[PDB]
Amino acid sequence: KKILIVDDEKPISDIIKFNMTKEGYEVVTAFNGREALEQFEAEQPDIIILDLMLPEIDGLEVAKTIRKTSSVPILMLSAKDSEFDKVIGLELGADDYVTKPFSNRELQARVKALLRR
Ligand code: BEF
Ligand SMILES: [Mn+2]
Repeated sequence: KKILIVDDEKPISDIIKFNMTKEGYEVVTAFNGREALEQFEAEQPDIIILDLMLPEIDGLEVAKTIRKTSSVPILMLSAKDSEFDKVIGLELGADDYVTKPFSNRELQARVKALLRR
């Protein structure tokens, strides 16, 4: 399975990439919302892990535009942790929303759960 991870902070991207690689997934990375849409279109990932505070196009906008054409599972992963943030993330089309700082094991279990369903 192929995972697109979208995050502008390279240290975070690297941590998540390391963890997905350990699970046997193929990893693609994007570092802003424009790269996220371009990678989504070129790579057709099986799942997207999506940060929200991103250069160029923010993650909510990325999720909304992906949803215009695709039902690819989207797991938002953000320091934005308010009721409002989670609710609008899910309403716009995210299948799950996990906050930073996060457990690596839980992230792995949530990716598996989304892929399962
Ligand atoms: F920059 Be992410 F929304 F933590
Ligand atoms: Mn960010």
